[PDB]
Amino acid sequence: IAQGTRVVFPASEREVTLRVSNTSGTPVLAQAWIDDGRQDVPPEELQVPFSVTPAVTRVEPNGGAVLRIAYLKAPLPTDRESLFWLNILEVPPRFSFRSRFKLFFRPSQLKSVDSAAGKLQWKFLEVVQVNNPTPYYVSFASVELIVDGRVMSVGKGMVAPFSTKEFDWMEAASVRYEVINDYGGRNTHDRALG
Repeated sequence: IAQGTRVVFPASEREVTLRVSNTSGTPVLAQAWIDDGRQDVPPEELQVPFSVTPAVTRVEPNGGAVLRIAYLKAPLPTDRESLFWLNILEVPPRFSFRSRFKLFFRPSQLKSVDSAAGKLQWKFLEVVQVNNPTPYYVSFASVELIVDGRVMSVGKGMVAPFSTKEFDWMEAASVRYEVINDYGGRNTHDRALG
């Protein structure tokens, strides 16, 4: 269901499409909606500047539907990505299953996402910290401390533009981390700890 692991929404566009596949042998209804990180309130009341058409869709057995995401020109930061969430709920019966994808609104002048993961700087607090001095979210599939080949896994996550993230778990450590690109692929980086 969806391929698709994230949506990049470039400021120059009025809309972007997305495929959702029904891999099973029965029709399912797919409901789609966007929120701004709050999942605990009726979506309409958040007035996020995105709509998803159609909001509810039948998806054929071994088939796929196309969802359409449209931006309503609204004041969002101009110097950094904004983060929204696409939800897809399968009401497939009938119980039902719910998916949640990152949506990155990306201002036009931001052309260097591919360089971002490599400008992160790292340091110990005990407990380690990454500083993201860039305009882009950086999503980690894995972060690891390494000492003479010994791997100590500290978790995955995401660091927001112009922010710091802390990872918790000595010594001559290096950090190795993998990040998810715009297309769901992964790239890796090693760095020393400050």
